[PDB]
Amino acid sequence: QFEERHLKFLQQLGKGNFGSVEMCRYDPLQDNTGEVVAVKKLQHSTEEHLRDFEREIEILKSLQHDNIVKYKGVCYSAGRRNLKLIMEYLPYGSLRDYLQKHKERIDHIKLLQYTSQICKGMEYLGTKRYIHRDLATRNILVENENRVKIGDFGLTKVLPQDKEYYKVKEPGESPIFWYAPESLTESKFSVASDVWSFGVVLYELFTYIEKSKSPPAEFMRMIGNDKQGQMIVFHLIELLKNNGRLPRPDGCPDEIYMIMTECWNNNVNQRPSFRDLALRVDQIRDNMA
Ligand SMILES: N#CC[C@H](C1CCCC1)n1cc(-c2ncnc3[nH]ccc23)cn1
Repeated sequence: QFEERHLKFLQQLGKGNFGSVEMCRYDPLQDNTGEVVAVKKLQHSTEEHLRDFEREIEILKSLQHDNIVKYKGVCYSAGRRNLKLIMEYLPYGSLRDYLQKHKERIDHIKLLQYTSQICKGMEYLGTKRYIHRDLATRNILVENENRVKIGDFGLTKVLPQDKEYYKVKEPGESPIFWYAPESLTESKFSVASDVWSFGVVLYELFTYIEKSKSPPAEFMRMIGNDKQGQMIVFHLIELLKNNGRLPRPDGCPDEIYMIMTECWNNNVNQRPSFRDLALRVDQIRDNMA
């Protein structure tokens, strides 16, 4: 639907490093009335990355939910080379940056509003048997002060019809400090490992993204900052096997930390569902108000 010649570059919005997202104006009438949109492209367009990007595009196109960023279309030059994904532009950036910038004015009730929206978006993914695999506040976007959306799906996979997990190992750096133990040890991804990562998201929110309190900083402190390369993963695995966990964030109530620790269960089958997480968050939020 979109022609590359009418996309005017304005700035880069994010880089995630087989791809990037740009802010552009789509101005087909060339009179500066077109709308500002978000444009995702590959940073190094190998055939493998292009096949993955096509699947990512189909996944996002199949999703319609208030808390999932909106698909708008695709753009390609040449024949079908230079594939680009066109999405709605969300003006407040990632939740990670937004939260950090406004920490003094965002209270716990608001954090739980965001939490509940994230759980509803994730439950919807689950109804389609999609596994996000990269849940983190850097992959959540803020549309306005009352609404966030899951904002990136570059690692999302569809479960096989006959299995409840998807086994995949990418080359290179993986966000290991958000990974469930079974993703670290067996490369198994499932709704339940998304629930583990959601617990880490909840942790991030209640730390208000304070620098020294990030999951990597906390876990590296727990394993020893001396550790390097491949040993980091090994020690993380052992740390999690021994029920080492991220600490309760400053100011976080016990009942919210308990949601985190229940998501961080070593037993995959005992982690809560996204519907129950949303139910519990909404009950705490009602109580607080
Ligand atoms: N979410 C998320 C992270 C994602 C980066 C991670 C991988 C490529 C870019 N990203 C998307 C954006 C963005 N910003 C503003 N409006 C948008 N709409 C669709 C994506 C998007 C900024 N960074």
